[PDB]
Amino acid sequence: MENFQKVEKIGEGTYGVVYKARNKLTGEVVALKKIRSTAIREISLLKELNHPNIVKLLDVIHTENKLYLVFEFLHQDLKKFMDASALTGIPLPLIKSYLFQLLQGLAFCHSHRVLHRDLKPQNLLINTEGAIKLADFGLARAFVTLWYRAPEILLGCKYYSTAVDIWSLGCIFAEMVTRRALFPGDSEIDQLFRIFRTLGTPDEVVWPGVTSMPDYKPSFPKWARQDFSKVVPPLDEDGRSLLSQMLHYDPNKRISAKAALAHPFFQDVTKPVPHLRL
Ligand SMILES: c1ccc2[nH]ncc2c1
Repeated sequence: MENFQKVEKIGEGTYGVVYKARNKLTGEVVALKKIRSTAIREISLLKELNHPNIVKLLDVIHTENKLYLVFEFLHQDLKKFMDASALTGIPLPLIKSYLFQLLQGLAFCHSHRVLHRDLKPQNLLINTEGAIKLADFGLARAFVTLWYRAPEILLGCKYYSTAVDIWSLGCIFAEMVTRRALFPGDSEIDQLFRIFRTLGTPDEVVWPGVTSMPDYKPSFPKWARQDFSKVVPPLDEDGRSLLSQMLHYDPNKRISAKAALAHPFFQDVTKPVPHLRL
C-alpha cells in the first residue's frame, strides 16, 4: 500500500473499507479496498472479466499478508443518486438506460459463469457520461442488507443460480420507479414475509419443489398475490411485464439477462446523461 495516498473513505463493506486514493507514482485516482489461496485464484480470474458496465479491477496487492483490491474510481453510486432524485424521481428514459446497461453487464458475467450475489444500489456506480457499472462483482464467492435477496437464497438453497442477480436487479428497478425500496426486510423472516405479502405465498403450482426447500415451513401464512399495477405505478405495461418476469418465484422460469435485453420495454432505449453534483 506504500504506493498510494489515501484521500478519503468512500465507504465500508462487509469485506472491508474502501478508500479514494492517489497512486503516488502515476497519480491515477482509484478506489482502494482493504480486505479484512483459493480466494487469490478467484480474485485473479476477476481481473480478466472486463466489460464497460463492470467497475474495472485494476490490480490486486497481496503484501505483508493483507489483501488490497485497486478498482477504477467513480464519483457516485445509485443510492446517492436516488436520495438526490427523490423529490422528482429519476426520469424514465434514464431508469430505462440504467437497467439496460446493468442487464448488459450481467449478461457478460453470467455467460462467463460468474455471479454477483450481492447487488444493491450502493454497489452500482454512475458517471457524468450516463454510464452505470457493477461494483464488487465475484467477491462473494471469493470469500447486512437483505432487501435485494432472492427467495431461493432465503429458503436455504445452497446451489443457487445467476437468477439471483436478475431478482436483485428487479428489486432495484422497482425502487428507481417508485422511490421506495420494494421489500425492505429487517430480518430473514421479515424479508421473506414481505415478499409473500406482495407476490403471494409460493406453492407447488407456481414453484415446483418449493415445499421441499430447506427452510420452507408448511406453517408459512398464506397471502394472496397483488396486482403489479399496485406495486409499481405509474410504470407502463412493457415495464411491469418485464419486472414481473424478473420477479418470478421459480429460478428456472425467471427471465435471463440476455432474454431481458430483447424485451419490448427496450424498444426505445436511449442513453441520457444525469445531472450529477460532485
Ligand atoms: C466501491 C468499490 C469500487 C469503487 N470505485 N469507485 C468507488 C467505489 C466504491
